[PDB]
Amino acid sequence: TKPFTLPILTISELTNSRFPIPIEQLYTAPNENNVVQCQNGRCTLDGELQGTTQLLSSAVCSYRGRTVANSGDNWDQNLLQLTYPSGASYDPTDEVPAPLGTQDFSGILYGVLTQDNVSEGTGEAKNAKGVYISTTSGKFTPKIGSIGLHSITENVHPNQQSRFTPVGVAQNENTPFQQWVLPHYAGALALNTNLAPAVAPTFPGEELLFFRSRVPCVQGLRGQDAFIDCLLPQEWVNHFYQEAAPSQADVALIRYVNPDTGRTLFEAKLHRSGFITVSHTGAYPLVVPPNGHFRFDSWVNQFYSLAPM
Amino acid sequence: TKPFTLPILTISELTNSRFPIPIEQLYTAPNENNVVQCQNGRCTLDGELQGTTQLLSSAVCSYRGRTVANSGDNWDQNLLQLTYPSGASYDPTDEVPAPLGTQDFSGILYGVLTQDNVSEGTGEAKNAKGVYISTTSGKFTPKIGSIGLHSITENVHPNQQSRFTPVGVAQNENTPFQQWVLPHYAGALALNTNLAPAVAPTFPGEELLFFRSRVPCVQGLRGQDAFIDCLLPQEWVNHFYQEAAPSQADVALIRYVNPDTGRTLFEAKLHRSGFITVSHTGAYPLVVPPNGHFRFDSWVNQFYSLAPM
Ligand SMILES: CC(=O)N[C@@H]1[C@@H](O[C@@H]2O[C@H](CO)[C@H](O)[C@H](O)[C@H]2O)[C@H](O)[C@@H](CO)O[C@H]1O
Ligand SMILES: CC(=O)N[C@@H]1[C@@H](O[C@@H]2O[C@H](CO)[C@H](O)[C@H](O)[C@H]2O)[C@H](O)[C@@H](CO)O[C@H]1O
Repeated sequence: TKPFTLPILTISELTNSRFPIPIEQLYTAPNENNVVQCQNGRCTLDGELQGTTQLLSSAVCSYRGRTVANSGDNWDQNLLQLTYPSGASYDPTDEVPAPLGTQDFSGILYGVLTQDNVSEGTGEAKNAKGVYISTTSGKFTPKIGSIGLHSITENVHPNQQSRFTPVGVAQNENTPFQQWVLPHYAGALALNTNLAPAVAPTFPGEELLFFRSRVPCVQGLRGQDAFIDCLLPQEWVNHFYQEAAPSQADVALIRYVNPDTGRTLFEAKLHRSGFITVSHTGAYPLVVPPNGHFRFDSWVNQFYSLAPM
Repeated sequence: TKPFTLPILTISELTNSRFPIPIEQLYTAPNENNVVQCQNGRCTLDGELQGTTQLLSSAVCSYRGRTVANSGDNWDQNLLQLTYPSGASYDPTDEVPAPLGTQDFSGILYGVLTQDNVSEGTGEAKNAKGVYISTTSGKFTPKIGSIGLHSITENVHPNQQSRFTPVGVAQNENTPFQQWVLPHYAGALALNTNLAPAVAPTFPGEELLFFRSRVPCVQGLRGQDAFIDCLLPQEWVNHFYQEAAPSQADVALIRYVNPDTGRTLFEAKLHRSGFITVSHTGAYPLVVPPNGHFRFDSWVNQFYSLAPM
């Protein structure tokens, strides 16, 4: 029986699985009114990807395809007809919520669209177009292979093979950034399907543990932080995918250890469906040294009583 | 002895180690007049990182730090005083060519700077600043902790903590994109230090094998492709770092296999210093199916004669 293991990576060596930026801290908080059902960064401990999860951070919130002129519309001057990583048209009949890597938060995603290369004399960054991809637009239908592009800088050309590089999120007067409200992958008034399940603590006194990053915000949230919290960093997802070690129990007891002091700082429950719970009450950014990392201890059932963190 | 292994990943499941985009193809070519001495994606087979190589794709050609006003006189309206992943000031005395993740190509890197969040009414993408980072500028001195920022869109504010997200490259009338000319990390008229060694084929009939991507080009190279070629994908670098398996000979013989036909398509020599050679003459994008991957076969010496590819 292949042993289950975790990669040995400090917090600064981990990538957010919901946006291509490094993890900054571990963070716990109650679920109060949030449905915790993110679709990127979903993977069982025995290596089964779930939701819209794939292996490349460079594909998370990244899009590519052909631009289609959309005249008669205030917001999206063009659409993007999405293609697979190598030009193949996306099949909406796959049993997934949306193309793998699709943004799994509600609101505005900001990035740069690039298109056919232009001559040097055309101008500086003339093939770079700042665009908003808003999930509240009626044109946000990634499940059927089309999203709406709202150009901000540098008019976008139709009928050109284009790539979208994500930079951050945005919040304008009527579109709040809501990381735990899934977007309508199939368009307005349509409900989401084939979703990775929502997660929540089920043992008394426990809370979810998140890998937390601050995403750049190009509009709004003055004096505030745009947080993106994932259940698993990308490197854990990829490690479980590679190893495919069979799960021997409901929970993998993991201990957070400091390697040069040799002491365990706290412990947590890594559930077989791919998320972590800790014994704590309240919103709390975890105070841990920069060289610490989780270590797989043993297989326990879901009724294991953690030491309070 | 811990066995040496490669990760089981297809071409579309690999990331360029020199720019945060996926690998598109394998590509071999003679060195003719290029010095092949890239500094990102450099790692020995037993897990020794070299050059400017670190583990995160989100750190390659990404920068962060404090903006500094620069009036007088050239290209760069502001400088970026570089800081570590968590705000620590960069130490120029470290035995490395430049901060880890620093671009290792000559020319113009394009991306978006983000700064202190602004209110919603400030405007769309107002906290998004399109900038050129040119290595031919006298302000390109990342080895001493500072680079020059040429603003294209959205004036950059001084004295703000800022993050630069890379998007692509650019080529203007006098700054060609040269992926095999290392930039002057320490400024104009200064030579580079602490470099990972240059690589070249040393056996008759052999050429380097590259992992190739097309990087977005926001100015110039009309009708052309801005290729970035790396010696190792990021996933191999991180795998070797995790495993740290001892190298038993000068060369790891590796075979490219198709897993659903069972056939071996070609073989190659993976040298212990972390680069691949193949038996081929001429520039050639390798014609291989999308499901193929490299498999470690055996340890051989540097004089192993490969089957012609
Ligand atoms: C900031 C604001 O309130 N803008 C209003 C527009 O709202 C945008 O609508 C598009 C869809 O067309 C997206 O949903 C985007 O996220 C929204 O911010 C609205 O379309 C127009 C209607 O006249 O009014 C603007 O004020
Ligand atoms: C396109 C062009 O010819 N530009 C010239 C400027 O060259 C730039 O110089 C900066 C450093 O100052 C960078 O090296 C950049 O990559 C260059 O393109 C040059 O500075 C000015 C002199 O006035 O002339 C421009 O024509």
